[PDB]
Amino acid sequence: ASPRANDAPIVLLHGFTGWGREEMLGFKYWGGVRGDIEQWLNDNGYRTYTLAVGPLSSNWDRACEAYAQLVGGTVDYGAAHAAKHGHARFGRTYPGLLPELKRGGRVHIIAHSQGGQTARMLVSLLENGSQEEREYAKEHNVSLSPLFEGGHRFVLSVTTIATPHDGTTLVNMVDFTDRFFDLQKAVLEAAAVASNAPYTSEIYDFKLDQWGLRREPGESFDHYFERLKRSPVWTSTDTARYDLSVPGAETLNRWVKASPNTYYLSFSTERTYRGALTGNYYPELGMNAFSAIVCAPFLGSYRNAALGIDSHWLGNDGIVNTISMNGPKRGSNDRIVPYDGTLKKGVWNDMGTYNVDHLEVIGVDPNPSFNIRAFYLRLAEQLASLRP
Ligand SMILES: [Ca+2]
Ligand SMILES: [Zn+2]
Repeated sequence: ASPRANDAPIVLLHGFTGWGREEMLGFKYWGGVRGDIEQWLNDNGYRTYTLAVGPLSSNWDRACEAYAQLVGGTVDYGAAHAAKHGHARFGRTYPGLLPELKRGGRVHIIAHSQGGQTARMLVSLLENGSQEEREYAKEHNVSLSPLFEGGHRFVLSVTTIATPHDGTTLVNMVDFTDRFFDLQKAVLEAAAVASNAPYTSEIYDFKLDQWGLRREPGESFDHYFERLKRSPVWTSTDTARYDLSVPGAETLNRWVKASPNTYYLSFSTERTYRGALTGNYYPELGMNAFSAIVCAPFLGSYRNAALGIDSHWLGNDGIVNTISMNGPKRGSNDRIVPYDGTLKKGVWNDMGTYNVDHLEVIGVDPNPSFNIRAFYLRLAEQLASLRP
């Protein structure tokens, strides 16, 4: 007897990896080899859509891209921001998935991994806009996107799954630059295997129009990734790379605060066991191969006393430190409350820690012990019970 109190639609938002439903030959980021999560939700009475923003781009850019995809229009990164980092101010044009948001409509956002930071930033911007963009618009007499005006609050809830709210120490790996792109390649091969196709036939658009970056005809991904490593999308502070780091996440937390008008839910993940003598953390059986061999070992043993990255930071889901996921803590004043049966707004409702890794939670990597269908159907039911 679920007391559904709202019929607000749901939009899915990926992390530093992710593509649209028309990409990767149909292999879904949200569902992977387990199925199509969006389809399951729609079939069960929950109108759901999928967003696709720049995977390697800054959370700010993604938020601007997300805004346009929701209400329609040309992406506007902000005159001040664009002049500050040296990339185009305008991007792609979208028809808009939910134009009714500009007229009283509300929406639920479910985000995975880095997508959780993006969702939080979208809310902050919608509610307060941006002074820097406002003040700059005056001085130079240029148009201003409504996103930076503030005063728009059509987001009802934000749910984050395995989000590095306080960053991830993976960024500190000595060869992180090459390892990060090997991860991108690992996902391409996983999709390619699932579809019985050569990974060279995959379609994966990184949406780097603002930087003038695009894979050239005939150019392989391997060659494209090499160009990316030396580009602003990897060497500037306006990148996912920077926002993923512990200090970048903290900088993010200083201004991106929880709105008192929206419900925040967070899900933590873990797939490692503790070593009795060493005290370090190791990958459990079943963790996707790339993480188990390349990432988890480092995540489960890297410490940094100067920054308080201690033994409580070693548990992880193969990509992000478990302690970073339940809510913003570093440089933040947001309140985190353990789920006690009732969801509260303006605070982070810690929904618990689940025994699944970073990719198993979205279905890209198998795990028969994880009833992924029930997990998401139960989440949708909870979001549908929230009163506006
Ligand atoms: Ca697995
Ligand atoms: Zn930017």
